[PDB]
Amino acid sequence: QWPAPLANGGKSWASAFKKAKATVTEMTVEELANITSGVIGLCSGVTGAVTRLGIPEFCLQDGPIGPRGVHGSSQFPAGLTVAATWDRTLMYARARGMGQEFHDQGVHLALAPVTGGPLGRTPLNGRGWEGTFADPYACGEASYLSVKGLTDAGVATVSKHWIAYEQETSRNLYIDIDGVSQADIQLPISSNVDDLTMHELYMWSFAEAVRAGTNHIMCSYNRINNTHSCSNAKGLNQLLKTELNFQGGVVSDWGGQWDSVPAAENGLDVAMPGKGFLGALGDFWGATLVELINNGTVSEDLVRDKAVRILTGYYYLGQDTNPPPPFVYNTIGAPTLNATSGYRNVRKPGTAELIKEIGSASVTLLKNTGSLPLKHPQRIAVLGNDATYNVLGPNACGLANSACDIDNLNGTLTTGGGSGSALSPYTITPLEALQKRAIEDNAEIAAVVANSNTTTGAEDAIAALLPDADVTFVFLNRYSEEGADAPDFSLGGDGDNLMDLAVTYSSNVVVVIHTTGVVDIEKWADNPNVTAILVAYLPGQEAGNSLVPVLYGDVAPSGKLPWTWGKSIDDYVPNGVVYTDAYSPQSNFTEGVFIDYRWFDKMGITPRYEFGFGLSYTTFTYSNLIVDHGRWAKDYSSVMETAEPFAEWDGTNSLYDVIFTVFATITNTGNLTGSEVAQLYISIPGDNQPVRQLRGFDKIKDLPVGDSAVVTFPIRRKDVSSWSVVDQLWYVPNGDFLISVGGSSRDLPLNTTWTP
Amino acid sequence: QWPAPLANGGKSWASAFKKAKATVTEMTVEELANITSGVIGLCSGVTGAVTRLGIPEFCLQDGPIGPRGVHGSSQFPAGLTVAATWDRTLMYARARGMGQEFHDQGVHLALAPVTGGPLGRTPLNGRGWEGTFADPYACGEASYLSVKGLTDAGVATVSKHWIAYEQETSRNLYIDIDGVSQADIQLPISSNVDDLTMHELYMWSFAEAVRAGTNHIMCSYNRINNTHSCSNAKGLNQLLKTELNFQGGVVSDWGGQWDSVPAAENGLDVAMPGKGFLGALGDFWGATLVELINNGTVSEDLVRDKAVRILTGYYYLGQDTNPPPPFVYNTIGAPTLNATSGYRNVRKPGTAELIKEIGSASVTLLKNTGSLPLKHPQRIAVLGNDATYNVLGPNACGLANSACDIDNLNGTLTTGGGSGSALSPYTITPLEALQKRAIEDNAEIAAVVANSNTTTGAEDAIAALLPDADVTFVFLNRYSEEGADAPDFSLGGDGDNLMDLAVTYSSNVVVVIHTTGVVDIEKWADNPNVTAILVAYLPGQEAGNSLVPVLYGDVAPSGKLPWTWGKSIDDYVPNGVVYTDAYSPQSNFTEGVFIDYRWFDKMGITPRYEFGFGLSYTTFTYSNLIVDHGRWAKDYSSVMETAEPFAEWDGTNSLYDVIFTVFATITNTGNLTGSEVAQLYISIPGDNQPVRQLRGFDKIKDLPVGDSAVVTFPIRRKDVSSWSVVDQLWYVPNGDFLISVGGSSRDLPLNTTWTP
Ligand SMILES: CC(=O)O[C@@]12CO[C@@H]1C[C@H](O)[C@@]1(C)C(=O)[C@H](O)C3=C(C)[C@@H](OC(=O)[C@H](O)[C@@H](NC(=O)c4ccccc4)c4ccccc4)C[C@@](O)([C@@H](OC(=O)c4ccccc4)[C@H]21)C3(C)C
Ligand SMILES: CC(=O)O[C@@]12CO[C@@H]1C[C@H](O)[C@@]1(C)C(=O)[C@H](O)C3=C(C)[C@@H](OC(=O)[C@H](O)[C@@H](NC(=O)c4ccccc4)c4ccccc4)C[C@@](O)([C@@H](OC(=O)c4ccccc4)[C@H]21)C3(C)C
Ligand SMILES: *[C@@H]1O[C@H](CO)[C@@H](O[C@@H]2O[C@H](CO)[C@@H](O)[C@H](O)[C@H]2NC(C)=O)[C@H](O)[C@H]1NC(C)=O
Ligand SMILES: *[C@@H]1O[C@H](CO)[C@@H](O[C@@H]2O[C@H](CO)[C@@H](O)[C@H](O)[C@H]2NC(C)=O)[C@H](O)[C@H]1NC(C)=O
Ligand SMILES: *[C@@H]1O[C@H](CO)[C@@H](O[C@@H]2O[C@H](CO)[C@@H](O)[C@H](O)[C@H]2NC(C)=O)[C@H](O)[C@H]1NC(C)=O
Ligand SMILES: *[C@@H]1O[C@H](CO)[C@@H](O[C@@H]2O[C@H](CO)[C@@H](O)[C@H](O)[C@H]2NC(C)=O)[C@H](O)[C@H]1NC(C)=O
Ligand SMILES: *[C@@H]1O[C@H](CO)[C@@H](O[C@@H]2O[C@H](CO)[C@@H](O)[C@H](O)[C@H]2NC(C)=O)[C@H](O)[C@H]1NC(C)=O
Ligand SMILES: *[C@@H]1O[C@H](CO)[C@@H](O[C@@H]2O[C@H](CO)[C@@H](O)[C@H](O)[C@H]2NC(C)=O)[C@H](O)[C@H]1NC(C)=O
Ligand SMILES: CC(=O)N[C@H]1[C@H](O[C@@H]2[C@H](O)[C@@H](O)O[C@H](CO)[C@H]2O)O[C@H](CO)[C@@H](O)[C@@H]1O
Ligand SMILES: CC(=O)N[C@H]1[C@H](O[C@@H]2[C@H](O)[C@@H](O)O[C@H](CO)[C@H]2O)O[C@H](CO)[C@@H](O)[C@@H]1O
Ligand SMILES: CC(=O)N[C@@H]1[C@@H](O)[C@H](O)[C@@H](CO)O[C@H]1O
Ligand SMILES: CC(=O)N[C@@H]1[C@@H](O)[C@H](O)[C@@H](CO)O[C@H]1O
Ligand SMILES: *[C@@H]1O[C@H](CO)[C@@H](O)[C@H](O)[C@H]1NC(C)=O
Ligand SMILES: *[C@@H]1O[C@H](CO)[C@@H](O)[C@H](O)[C@H]1NC(C)=O
Ligand SMILES: *[C@@H]1O[C@H](CO)[C@@H](O)[C@H](O)[C@H]1NC(C)=O
Ligand SMILES: *[C@@H]1O[C@H](CO)[C@@H](O)[C@H](O)[C@H]1NC(C)=O
Ligand SMILES: OC[C@H]1O[C@@H](O)[C@H](O)[C@H]1O
Ligand SMILES: OC[C@H]1O[C@@H](O)[C@H](O)[C@H]1O
Repeated sequence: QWPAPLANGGKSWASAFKKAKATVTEMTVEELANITSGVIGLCSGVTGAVTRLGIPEFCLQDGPIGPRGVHGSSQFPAGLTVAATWDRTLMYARARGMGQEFHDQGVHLALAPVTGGPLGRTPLNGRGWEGTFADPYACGEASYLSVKGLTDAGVATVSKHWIAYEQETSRNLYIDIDGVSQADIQLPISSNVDDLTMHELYMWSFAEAVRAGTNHIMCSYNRINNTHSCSNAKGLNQLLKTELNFQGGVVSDWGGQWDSVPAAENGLDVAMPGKGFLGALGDFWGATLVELINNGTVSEDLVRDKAVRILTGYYYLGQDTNPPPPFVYNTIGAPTLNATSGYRNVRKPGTAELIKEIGSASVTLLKNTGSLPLKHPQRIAVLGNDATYNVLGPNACGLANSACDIDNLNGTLTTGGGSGSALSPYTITPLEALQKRAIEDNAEIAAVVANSNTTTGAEDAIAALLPDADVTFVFLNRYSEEGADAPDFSLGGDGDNLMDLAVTYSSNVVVVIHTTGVVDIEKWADNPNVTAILVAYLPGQEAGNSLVPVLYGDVAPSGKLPWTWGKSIDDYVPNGVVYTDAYSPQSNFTEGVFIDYRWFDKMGITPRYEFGFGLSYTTFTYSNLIVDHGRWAKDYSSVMETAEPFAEWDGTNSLYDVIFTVFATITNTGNLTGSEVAQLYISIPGDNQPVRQLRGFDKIKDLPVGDSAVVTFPIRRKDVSSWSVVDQLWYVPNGDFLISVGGSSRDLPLNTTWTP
Repeated sequence: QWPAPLANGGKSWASAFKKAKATVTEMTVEELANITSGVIGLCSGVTGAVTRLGIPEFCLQDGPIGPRGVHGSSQFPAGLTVAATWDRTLMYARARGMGQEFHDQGVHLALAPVTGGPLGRTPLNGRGWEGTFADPYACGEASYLSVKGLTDAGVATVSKHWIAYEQETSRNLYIDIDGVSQADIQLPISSNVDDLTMHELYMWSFAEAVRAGTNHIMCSYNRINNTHSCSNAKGLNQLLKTELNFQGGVVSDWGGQWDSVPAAENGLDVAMPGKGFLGALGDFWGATLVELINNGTVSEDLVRDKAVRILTGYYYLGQDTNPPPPFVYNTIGAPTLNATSGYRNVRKPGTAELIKEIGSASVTLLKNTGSLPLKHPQRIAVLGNDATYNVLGPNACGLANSACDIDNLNGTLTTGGGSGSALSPYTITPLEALQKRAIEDNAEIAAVVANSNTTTGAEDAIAALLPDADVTFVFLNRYSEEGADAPDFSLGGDGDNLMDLAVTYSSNVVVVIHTTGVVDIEKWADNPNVTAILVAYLPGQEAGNSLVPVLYGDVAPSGKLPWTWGKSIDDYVPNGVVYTDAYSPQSNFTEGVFIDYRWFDKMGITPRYEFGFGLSYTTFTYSNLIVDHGRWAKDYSSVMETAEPFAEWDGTNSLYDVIFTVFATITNTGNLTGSEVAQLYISIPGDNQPVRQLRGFDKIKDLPVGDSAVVTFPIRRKDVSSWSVVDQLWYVPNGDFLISVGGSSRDLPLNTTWTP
């Protein structure tokens, strides 16, 4: 039903396309199959060279916190962490700093960012932390800035994972290793997604990634409507390549490809990893593709378009004129690849400070009963291994932060597990930073950082230490990892046990959570002995020194939640992860657009902490909502353009034109300076529409006591539109639109109406 | 044979004595027995009050690194550590800083310093680390300065332990607890010590303590010639109170007293702890003493002299006019004493910097093959739990640093175990300090700090980490404790195992030893993969930041060994610790004056590292020895004077007159600034005399490249004398005296002769 549309180079890539087409028109069939399937090298993926035309191998490298598996680089905080800052400037700079290091390590294509897959359908998603917000609009924006950041350095982006990749359980990558094949055990989970939900929820952040100029897109492990994402014609040829007008390459996830011909015809451009990882994850193209073209079952022209889309990026970013230096690190690992590593340091001055600032900007205050900010306590207790180093070393858990023992004391959770992680040159531990500050105050400080259930004496130590303390810091964590979902919301390690002891022996307990996602603090959150609670997410290498200034009052906490914190897992969307032995496992997205806070608001469920909630050390009063109908503007900035049909289209016009801008005022109404993240939600009228939909945020910085600032919200056409499944286009529905503004999805003291 | 001589107040205490005598002449018998036996309180010992005469309870408090069992204080480095600096200025300042804190915590009498018991007869002595050098002269000097330091603050000193207390094994303190009495199992080890050895070896450092004005002296647990030290008339009434003319009090060690009448007549003044510690350690005086006086078996006058000697100190230090504040801490511990603690911070600005400076001045370089000082390594590995915190907290091992489990990862060994330890407000770990410095150099750094034998993965982690490192730091330790000797010289914990792995996977291994004494590094010391070796002893709270500047070259290492480092325990004095079940265990000091280096030199044994050995980062050339016969001076300074008979005595004259001064020159002959510790040894002629005897040291500070300085050695009469057992006096023997000067007991390039 959907033929494969040819690349034309779209907006910004027009000249790169032309050079790309020149080069591809010279290529033989043996060379087309080379560039378009992975070969063996030091990087996660490597396209074969076209050595006669002077085109080298492309290093395709993990991952969304920066080049994975290398020394000489920095461990940036995770997508989850930057989203929690709600600060567009840090979202950009994070990505640009990642890009610099990617480039300087010799990566042509970054396997990043994660731009909407997983988006957020389960809070138990094992790799959910790799993305940003559980919300199409906010994810959309963070995705735009992350892409832009990486491309503005020399690196091509492979935005991932397209699409509806919402559980790790039964993701079932193609693998055939030691005679058992995943095709023989179980098919990948089928995400069954209606057309409205696909357009309004899952496609939104990918459109943004496409607008920002992603050079490529990774197709996911899941099947969509019982068809593999990487050979889904409706997915890749229609929705991505026609409607979103995508001009770059689809890259398979590693084992994302299940067949040769359907993938060649339904939208895949690059077979990865091909000959790498021993060919264990399927090796469907290469010489098999040459043979398919020469015997005439696969169009040679079709395959030229694949090569065209791979080279467009190469030429647009100027990788011919300004090549990256050689990649020097064995990031695959022996015995799978025996090969020696060189060494390069790419840590630039500024980067460490940026990583810190992100941490200081993200850490989210969930509860404060008066214990914070700390003045100058004299006797300080610290509990939890999370407070200090991994007992085996910061990088002991290996190339993907996932090979340490089940019970190992891993230390401060600075990134999650999997392909999304990265090595660290050190960890500034929360204990080191608390101690530095205790020393300044001539105070004492003592940590119990062992396993409190299993190490002799730990329990008695904690009993002996806590009573005399002015403050007890308890550091908790929750490791999760690619390739599995969390079974429940319960804390990692000895966390529950720590918290029972802590509140048994101290009435001034301050809780800090390093985590990949929501966790169960129900037993203690309303204990008055727990005086304060903060989530620091995954702060990367600067964990301790980003946190302590916030604790001590040097800066007010300013982060707010990028997803919903429900009291129980039962309060979320049902069937968030499906567990079957069924050969063809199915996940029917019956919830529709209603994920995260949309689920909560539609069904009248009260979270513990809502989407976009965060405490400061001061308060903010909202006033003087203004809807400026006259403050509208054309769509100029975008690197690339989509072809999303929409009803109001004429010759010169766009779905991303700003049709009005909204203003409001905040006043710092408390007794301290703070920054505030203002949020704007629109209720679009219609049948089965969410109560509220986030369509703007804006972060006021360091607003002094009693001062005021205006907060500004440009609204796009798309931002007020619905998808018509009958007409197959975006339209702006007739009706009354509620527009609300405030500190969170549930603290919105200003509202007005807008009718089109 | 030896009657108890009456106090007269000697030199400096004459006016205190008079006030003391006034007060005691008013006292009833019930009051004399009160002041003179211990009662229940918050301090290690407490004398009863004389409330009618306005005399309060005296807090007697542990210990030789500063007030034990308190919060709000600093953990000073140990006696062993300060001795290794060989710097008289730091020996003084250490003690004065301790004294300040003692005073400010409300201690009247400090159970410190350790001034010659144990001196050094075994290298396995479990509490050997509490003293200073294994050498009478050097110990003597450190003892003088330590006493002086504490008394110049408001605190009375209880110098310990008198005398020949040279093993912990069978020390057998009197205890009777739950119906088993130590009197029923085994008598204390009998130190059997000839008269020459007692005078020339064991009494020397106590004479110095007495000269410096110790207010009191603790009598030891051991027996001497099968008589309890605390009821030994020859010991306390003759040698201490007559010959050394001691004017202050003998205090029993806790369980040091075994009887009522002999102790009252043979020289004991204070029964400790009396009613404290449940009376479990003997309670021989109190009401029993009142009953002994009133029935006329103990002279009332004798007991008045006891009270006189206790009050002299009280009045001399001005504890009436300027009382210490209240002692506020329960340092005994529940259930033995149920009582609540208050809080006081006495940490003065300067103290932390002094503690650091001592560390930086003591750490001793034993081997350096070119790896030190470090330039700017980029990849740094660290091994050993000693590198980081105690996993249970710095103070988890309790009031005497000795209650943690046998296998517990205690972290950096900053002090030893027992009554000599102290709490710590923090520990600046070697890892923290190495990391700070790595960060400055844009480098990476990773530690494996778990148990390398028992924790899953640790071995693989170390294999994966070490090969790529520029440098591997391995941190080793050896805990020892009061009440036991070390069984052998072998490293604590996983140390052996660490070192096998380290040299298996790295050829640039730098070893740092935190320890209470000599340890066995024989298997690795000549491995060329071990590029450098340093012993940091017990640095107290500032371990990491005192060490790292030395490693990185900011200051050249300047410490030298305060004892001998033999290749095997068999190379030391035989029968260093006697192990019997024999009811009356015996230790016959047949070696004589020949302990530590004297044993080694007399028998032609080559240590690995000799007494007074230490490497710098530069070299020193010695020249131009001068013996100035005309540079002599009277004995003015001493706070108190002894009555040691000596042959050359006339009316006005003294054993501590300087009879000549010796000079030499050092030149910094290498390529860096360094400090040098010059040593002077005299060979006194006679029958069975040591090859060499240390009689001077002098530390030149920060001598620039190619510059020179004179090093100066005043020699006392006593310094050239022998004890005549026939005549019972100190005499200067006729004969030829060799005088040698140089960098160590075995690197003495200058020598001359002196004849009297
Ligand atoms: C299954 C898989 O995802 O493999 C890859 C290799 O390319 C894939 C991309 C992936 O991002 C990458 C690089 C990762 O970074 C993952 O975080 C990652 C994994 C998720 C992990 O894969 C798993 O845990 C699989 O569930 C696990 N699967 C199975 O054991 C399995 C075998 C037969 C049938 C069905 C399943 C597996 C373990 C070890 C090797 C291969 C497969 C292997 C892997 O070593 C890593 O795997 C290898 O390095 C590797 C794979 C095959 C052969 C040789 C090496 C992994 C790490 C780094 C730990
Ligand atoms: C035996 C002894 O030295 O006791 C004292 C109490 O005053 C002594 C002075 C000593 O310096 C002091 C304070 C210490 O600081 C020691 O480091 C110290 C010890 C060496 C230790 O003593 C021992 O380990 C003994 O070998 C051990 N001895 C025996 O178990 C024993 C019993 C009967 C016959 C023969 C031997 C012991 C353990 C616990 C209580 C009493 C005795 C007890 C003690 O708790 C500490 O002991 C107590 O606090 C205590 C003693 C008796 C009753 C109640 C409390 C210890 C510490 C702090 C651990
Ligand atoms: C297909 O790709 C391979 C792998 O990139 C090319 O072989 C490499 O070519 C480079 C130069 O581009 C050589 O330095 C390497 O030695 C080659 N590697 C290996 C493993 O052989 C190969 O030339 C490409 N084929 C064609 C037809 O261009
Ligand atoms: C997956 O299945 C859904 C459900 O059938 C598809 O939804 C239909 O899409 C067409 C246009 O493609 C519309 O005219 C129908 O009315 C849609 N139905 C619903 C219920 O939404 C969806 O497009 C399929 N997606 C893929 C990727 O195959
Ligand atoms: C420390 O990290 C390791 C991985 O490096 C964690 O071990 C994995 O935990 C998951 C559960 O999320 C299991 O499904 C895996 O099988 C474990 N991996 C291995 C290799 O055993 C470990 O849970 C972390 N430590 C703590 C205390 O959470
Ligand atoms: C013997 O000493 C005891 C203990 O120090 C004296 O009793 C204490 O006296 C102080 C004042 O000096 C009181 O505040 C305490 O309440 C007393 N403590 C106890 C436990 O009773 C006692 O007075 C002294 N006896 C004589 C005769 O002076
Ligand atoms: C312990 O025993 C030794 C050995 O008998 C005593 O040494 C004698 O001391 C007297 C003077 O007190 C001399 O005249 C003897 O010649 C000494 N003999 C030796 C072999 O040195 C020693 O004084 C005794 N010490 C104590 C503390 O009792
Ligand atoms: C950590 O310190 C503890 C004491 O706080 C050490 O345990 C003692 O070790 C000695 C041997 O020197 C035994 O005789 C004692 O019985 C032990 N004490 C207890 C209470 O069990 C321990 O050895 C130290 N840890 C390491 C690794 O050396
Ligand atoms: C606007 C919209 O979402 N409409 C419905 C849609 O159902 C489609 C649609 O009515 C039309 O194209 O015909 C088919 C075939 O009978 C029908 O399935 O999508 C949802 C289903 O999830 C409907 O409930 C909507 O009302
Ligand atoms: C100077 C000296 O040490 N002399 C000897 C001493 O032995 C004594 C001494 O000879 C004299 O007082 O008489 C008694 C009794 O016969 C004798 O023991 O000490 C040592 C013993 O350790 C002798 O070997 C010395 O020669
Ligand atoms: C336009 C498109 O791509 N898809 C279909 C098309 O079959 C139909 O003719 C159109 C009416 O405009 O409605 C959509 O359901
Ligand atoms: C003086 C002294 O205290 N002790 C004795 C003494 O018995 C003897 O008369 C004297 C000769 O001067 O020799 C010592 O052995
Ligand atoms: C790497 O070397 C190991 C032996 O150490 C061997 O098992 C393996 O075959 C090698 N790997 C490859 C891909 O050849
Ligand atoms: C709070 O802590 C105190 C100890 O400070 C304890 O006695 C009390 O039971 C605790 N309260 C709760 C609700 O846990
Ligand atoms: C201290 O209290 C405990 C009970 O917790 C008791 O066993 C003991 O008798 C008390 N100690 C003293 C010396 O009275
Ligand atoms: C020194 O280390 C290397 C690894 O760098 C190892 O191969 C060699 O066996 C080691 N030598 C000794 C003497 O331990
Ligand atoms: O780059 C991350 C993705 O690419 C590969 O490494 C894996 O297939 C995914 O986890
Ligand atoms: O002060 C130390 C000494 O005093 C008491 O605490 C014990 O008897 C000895 O170890």
